[PDB]
Amino acid sequence: GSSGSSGEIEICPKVTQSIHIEKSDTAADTYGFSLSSVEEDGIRRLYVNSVKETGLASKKGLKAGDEILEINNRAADALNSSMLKDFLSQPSLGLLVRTYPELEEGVESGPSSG
Repeated sequence: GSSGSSGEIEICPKVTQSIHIEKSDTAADTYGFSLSSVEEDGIRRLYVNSVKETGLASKKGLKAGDEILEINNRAADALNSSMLKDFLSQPSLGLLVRTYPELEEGVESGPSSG
């Protein structure tokens, strides 16, 4: 980034992934993952606290201890408890977490098969 360390200097750096969650009904079927805020050096970041097993977040690709970079094209730091709640009260949510590459590419999970 800037005014700091240049993350990991490698020919193959980390990779981001867009995980969008969609529910059938918000009246009953409500997410089961909580979002925590961690302030460090003035930089406020978001991190998953818990994730419901029999839910969407989990099956999707979320786990207790993730790193939230952006939410629906919004800066976590910019979003506060108030906003966060609003986002959690929606049928569809779009989170942006980071991950590391690995020689596990081949077949994707889902209906699209054949």
